[PDB]
Amino acid sequence: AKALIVYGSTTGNTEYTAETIARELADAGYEVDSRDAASVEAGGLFEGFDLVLLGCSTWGDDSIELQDDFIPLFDSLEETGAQGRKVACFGCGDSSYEYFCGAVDAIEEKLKNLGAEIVQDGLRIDGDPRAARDDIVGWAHDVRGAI
Ligand SMILES: Cc1cc2nc3c(=O)[nH]c(=O)nc-3n(C[C@H](O)[C@H](O)[C@H](O)COP(=O)(O)O)c2cc1C
Repeated sequence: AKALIVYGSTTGNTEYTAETIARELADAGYEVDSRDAASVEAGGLFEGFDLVLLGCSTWGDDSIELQDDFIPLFDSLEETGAQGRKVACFGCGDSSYEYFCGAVDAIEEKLKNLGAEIVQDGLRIDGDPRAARDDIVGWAHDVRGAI
């Protein structure tokens, strides 16, 4: 399996999360490409992968705002080759906000409309992901077992 992990992270939390998932798929024998959203170009980005994992933190407080580097990508999602692709989403947030990881929910909804296949319910981390490392390892294992 070739897996691509694309993340948006402003304070490094979602990035730490992505690195952790990368390592677990890599340890498992997958070939893993991990890229910060700041640096990708959307056209045909998902072509050639068996699994695509998209990570993004939630901002805005009063409304949902995706992490900044991720916006350009989200906007161009239909140009990715997501139709019929196996995907799963993850993200960091804080449950004291009214839309707790709303970024995850928007990205899943859009992926569904494009015809991607969501292989597992998204990983929504509340707080410091270093305190939820077992939950992240756990999710990475359930995704592998679903493709
Ligand atoms: C000003 C502000 C607004 C935030 N707004 C939201 C929000 O609407 N929903 C949410 O779940 N988390 C929200 N969070 C918390 C971040 O998503 C959380 O800190 C996450 O760990 C940051 O991830 P990152 O470093 O990868 O960008 C906010 C944080 C700040 C400081």
